[PDB]
Amino acid sequence: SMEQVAMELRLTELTRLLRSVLDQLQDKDPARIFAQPVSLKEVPDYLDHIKHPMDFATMRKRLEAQGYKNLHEFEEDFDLIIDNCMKYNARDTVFYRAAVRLRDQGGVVLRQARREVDSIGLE
Ligand SMILES: Cn1c(=O)ccc2cc(N)ccc21
Repeated sequence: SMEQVAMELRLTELTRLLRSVLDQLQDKDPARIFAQPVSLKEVPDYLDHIKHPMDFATMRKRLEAQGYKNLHEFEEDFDLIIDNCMKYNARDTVFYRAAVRLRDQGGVVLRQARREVDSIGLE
């Protein structure tokens, strides 16, 4: 149907915008601490602590499969990256502090992304 196609076009547009947001957010992690999943080989107890791991590579895979239907779903995964890290690692670690900086700097990007999704009407 034409309606289905139109819906798919909107999703494709959302995916394009979220790809830009994702690139901007990942730029705020220059250490690449959050680039890849935490290695379960190197951190064998990780899943005892963290029930829903997340990282930028995993987000990018979902994004390219057009698996984010709206911005909230994308934000939920970004928040997992930060929140998981701030629980597993103590305040006096480079990991926790990287997450705080990513949260603080990412908030600016997400603030405007929300306005853009709303104004263009991508959800
Ligand atoms: C425990 N942990 C995190 O929580 C986040 C990122 C990270 C990166 C490496 N390379 C090792 C451990 C890590």
